[PDB]
Amino acid sequence: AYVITEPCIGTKCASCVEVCPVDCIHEGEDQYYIDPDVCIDCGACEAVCPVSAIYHEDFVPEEWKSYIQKNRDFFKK
Ligand code: SF4
Ligand code: SF4
Repeated sequence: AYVITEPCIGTKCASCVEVCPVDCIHEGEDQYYIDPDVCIDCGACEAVCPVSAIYHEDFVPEEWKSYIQKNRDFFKK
């Protein structure tokens, strides 16, 4: 499962939408948030993101693992 981080935050980007097999990218407001728990781990959204920042949750540095929790949380409750 891959998740967004910091470099994605470019005021309502929307490239990662529609292409995802199960469209598990969501607006909080600022960006499109991937649900790691719905993401079936696939080489689309990251390749589409013109920054290369949608990394595996474990790959995302601890500082930014906060986002993995947020991305989890958003849709869990
Ligand atoms: S394409 Fe990248 S920058 Fe844009 S919303 Fe998605 S993850 Fe963030
Ligand atoms: S990695 Fe694939 S399944 Fe996962 S959020 Fe991205 S496009 Fe959707």
